[PDB]
Amino acid sequence: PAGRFTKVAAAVADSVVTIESVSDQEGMQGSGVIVDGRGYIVTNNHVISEAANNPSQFKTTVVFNDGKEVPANLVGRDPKTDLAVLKVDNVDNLTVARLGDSSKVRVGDEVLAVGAPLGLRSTVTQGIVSALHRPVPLSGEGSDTDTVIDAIQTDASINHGNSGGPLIDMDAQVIGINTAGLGFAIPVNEMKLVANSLIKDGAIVHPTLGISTRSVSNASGAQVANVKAGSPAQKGGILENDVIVKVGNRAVADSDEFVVAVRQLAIGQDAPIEVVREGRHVTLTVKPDPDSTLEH
Amino acid sequence: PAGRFTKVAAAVADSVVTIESVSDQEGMQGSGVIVDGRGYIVTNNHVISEAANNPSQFKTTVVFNDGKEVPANLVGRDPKTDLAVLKVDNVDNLTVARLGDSSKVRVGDEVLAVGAPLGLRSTVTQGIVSALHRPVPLSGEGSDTDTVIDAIQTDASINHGNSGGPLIDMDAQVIGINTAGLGFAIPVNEMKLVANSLIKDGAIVHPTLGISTRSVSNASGAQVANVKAGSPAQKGGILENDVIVKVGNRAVADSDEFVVAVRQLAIGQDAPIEVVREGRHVTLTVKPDPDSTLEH
Amino acid sequence: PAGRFTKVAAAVADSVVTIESVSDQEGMQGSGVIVDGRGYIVTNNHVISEAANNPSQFKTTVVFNDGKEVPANLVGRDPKTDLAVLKVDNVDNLTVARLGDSSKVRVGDEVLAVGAPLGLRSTVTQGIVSALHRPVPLSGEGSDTDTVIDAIQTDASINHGNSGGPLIDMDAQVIGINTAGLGFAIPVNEMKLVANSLIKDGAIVHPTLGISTRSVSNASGAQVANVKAGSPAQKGGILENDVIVKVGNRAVADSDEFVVAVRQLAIGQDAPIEVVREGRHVTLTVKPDPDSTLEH
Repeated sequence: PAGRFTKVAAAVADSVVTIESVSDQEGMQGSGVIVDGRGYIVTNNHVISEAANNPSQFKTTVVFNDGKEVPANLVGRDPKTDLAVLKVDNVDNLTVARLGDSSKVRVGDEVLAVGAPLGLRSTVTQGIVSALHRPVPLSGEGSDTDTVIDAIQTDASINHGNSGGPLIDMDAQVIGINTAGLGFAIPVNEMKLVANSLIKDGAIVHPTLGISTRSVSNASGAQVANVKAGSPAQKGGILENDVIVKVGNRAVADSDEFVVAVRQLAIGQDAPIEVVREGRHVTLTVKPDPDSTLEH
Repeated sequence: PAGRFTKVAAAVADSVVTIESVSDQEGMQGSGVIVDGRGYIVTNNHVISEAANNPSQFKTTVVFNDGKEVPANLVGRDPKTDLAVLKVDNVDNLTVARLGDSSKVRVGDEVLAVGAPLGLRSTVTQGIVSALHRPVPLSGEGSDTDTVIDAIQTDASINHGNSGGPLIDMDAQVIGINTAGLGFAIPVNEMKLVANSLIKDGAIVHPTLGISTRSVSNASGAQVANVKAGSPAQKGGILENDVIVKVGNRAVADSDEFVVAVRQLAIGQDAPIEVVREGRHVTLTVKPDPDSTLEH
Repeated sequence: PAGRFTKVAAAVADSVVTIESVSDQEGMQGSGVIVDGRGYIVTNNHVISEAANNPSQFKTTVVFNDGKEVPANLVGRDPKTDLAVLKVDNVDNLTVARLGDSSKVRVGDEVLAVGAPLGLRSTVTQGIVSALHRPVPLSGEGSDTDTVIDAIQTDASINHGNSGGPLIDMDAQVIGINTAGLGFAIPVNEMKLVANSLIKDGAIVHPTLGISTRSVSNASGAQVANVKAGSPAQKGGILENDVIVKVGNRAVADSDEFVVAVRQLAIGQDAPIEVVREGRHVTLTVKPDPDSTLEH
C-alpha cells in the first residue's frame, strides 16, 4: 500500500546522484540531479567550490542509485546563482529528471526536498511552498562571492543531506534546486537559463552597475554606500546616500531585492533607476556592464 | 489541479493584511486579519507595541491583498493576551474572515499558519495541532509586560512572516492568531472575548491577586516568592514560601499555569486557593482585584 | 469529520503513558508505551537514568490516559540502545500498542511522533521518514555512556514532549521509539530484541573489541586511536593508526557506523575486519568479547 510521498520519492531516486570531492586531506559531499541524457548533472556551486578553485588536488566522482561511481568533469559554475554543471562521459541508460515550470508553482503546493539516497547523511523532507520570489542571501563557500537569489521558500527542511538535490512537486517534476547555503530552493526556470549558458559557454555573464547598497526603512529601499569610479552608476548620475526604490520595472524593498533586480536587467540596454535624493524623487538612466566582458 | 492546502490558503488571502508601523528612524511590520466588515483588524500587541507607546512619531498603515494601503487607527490592545485591534475607516467590500470554534480543535488537526501575502518576508506554513491549552510565556516587545497565554501548539512554523496572521483549519476557518513572540497561537475563542472588550471599551480588565511565583517540582506547583502589601493575596492568608497547587477549579503545575489560571477567575467573586505550607495542605479563599480599577 | 492524523493519534493515546521520576529536590518526566498486557512499558534510558543510578532517593510513577497514577518498577535498561523497560503490577484492561515491522518502512512514509497526552509539555508531531539505518550519536544523561544507534530519521519534531513515546505509521502501528537525546527514533525491530532480553534477564550483552575510533575522510572510515591491552582487537592484529573500512559484512564510513557495526556482530564467533594500513589493504580476524561477561 505505497504512500503518496513514498511513490513520488521513489520515482525520482534514479535521477538524483551523490557528488564527492576528495583530496589528500579533505572530502566534501553533496547531491545533484541528472537533467540531460548525455550525462549533464546540476548541483550547487558551494558543493564543488573547493574542487573548482583547487583542481590540481581535488577529484570529483558521481555515485549513482545503483552504487556505480563515475569520474565527473566540471562544465561551468555560477557563484551568483549557486549553480554548477557536471558531466559524466559515456554512461548508458541514465534516468533524466522531468523538469517542471516554476512559474506555475503556488503557495500551499506540497513538495519533497530529495537528497541522493547513497549520501552519508542524505535526507528526504516534506513540506509546502511557503513563498515565491523571495530574495535570500547566501554565504560564499571559499573564495566565492556571497550572493542573493530570488528563491522559492518552503517549510520542508533543506540541510547538508539534500542541498543540490531537487525540490519536487506532486507530479515528480523538479520545480527547483535545494540550497542549504526555513528551506530555500533556486527556481527550475532560472536553473534552465543558467544551465544552458554553462553547458554551451563554460560560463555565464551577469549585469553590473558598480553600487554597494545598505538597506533602509522609514517614512524604504537600498541606500547607496559606495559607487565605483567609471561605473555605469557614476556615469548615470547616481550619487552616494541615494535610496534606490525601483530598478527597471521592479520595486526594491532592500539591499537583497536590489541585487536580484540588477540581474534581471539587459546588458547594454538603457534602464531606469528611481532614487530618493535628500527628499526629492529622482529618476536616472543606466546602461548595465557585463560582470565578465571577455565572455560577453 | 489545485492542491488541498493551495485552495485553503487562497480562500483566506483576502482576509489577511500587512500592518506597517513607521517613524523617521524605524519601521516595523506584521500580519493581521479582517474580523469585522466595519473595518476591524486583529493582530498581536508586539507588532504595534512601539506605535502604541510612541504615537506622536509612529504612523500605522494597513496594506490589503489588492495592494491598497489604508491608514489605520488603534482601537485597543492587551499585552496580557498579546492582542490588539485596529480599525480602517470607510473601506468597501472587505472579505471578513470566517471565525471558527477553538473548543472543537483536536490534536492531529491539519492547519496552515498564514502570513499576509504582501509582506516583505511573508510565510505560509503547514502542520498539525500538537497540543491544546498549553501555557506559553511571551517576551514583552518594549515597555510591555511579559505574559503567559493558554495556547494551541502546532508543528507548523510561526515566525516574523506569519505572526499576527491566522491559524486556519481545513475548512478555511480561523481557529487562532499566530504569535512568534514550536509554533504557538492564541485560541479564536479567547480572541473573540478580548476583541469584543477592545472594540467596545478601548480596553480590557484582567484579575490580579498580588503574587510573584517561581516554579517548584519534587515529591509540584507555583512557589510564592513575593506578596504585595494590601493584596487580595495577603488579605486571604497567603504567606510567602507556599506552593500553589490549585487556583479555582484549575490544578497548577508551575508559574506558567498559575498566570493563566488567575485570568480565568471572576473579578470580585470569592475563589479557592489550595497551597502546601511547610508540609500541610491548606485551602484559603481570595477575592480577585481588577488590574485596572478605573476601567472596571 | 475526523482528520487522517486525528484518528491515528486518537487510537494510540491509551497505549502511551507519562513516566515521572521524582526525589526531594528534583523531578524528571518522559513518555512511554504499553507493549505487554502484563504491564510492560518501554521508554528511553535517559528518561529514567537518574532513578536507576540513584534508586534510594528517586520514585518512579506511571500516569495513564485516564489520569490513573501507578507506581512502576525498573525491569532493565540499555544505555547502549537508549532503551529501558518498566513494569506496573496488576493493572486490568491495559490497551497494548500494536507493534509494527521497521524492515517494511520506506522513505516518504508519513508518521506521527506521539507524546503522552497527560505530560506537562507533551507534543504530537507529524512528518515523513527521511532516512533509514542512519547511525546517530546520543549524549549520556548522567554517568551513562554516550552511544550511537542505527536510527530511523524523520522530519517530524522529536523533543522533550514526545521522547520515549512511539513513532507511529498510518496503520497506528509503532515503527519506532522516539529519542530526543531532525527527529530520530530507535527501530521497533531493535526495540523488540532489546526489550525481550531486558524482560527475561534484567540486562542485555553487547559485543566489544577494545578500539577507540576517530573518523577519517580523504582519497574513508574509522581511524584507530586507542587499542586496549588484551583486547580481541590487539589479539587480532589491529594496530593503532589503521583505518577500519569494513566490520563483518558492513562497510563503515566513520566512527559512528563503526559503533553500530560492532553491535551487529556475534559474540565469540570469528569476524573479518578490513583495514588500510600505511597504504596497504589488510584483512584481519577478531572474535568479539561480551561487554558484560557475568551476564553472558
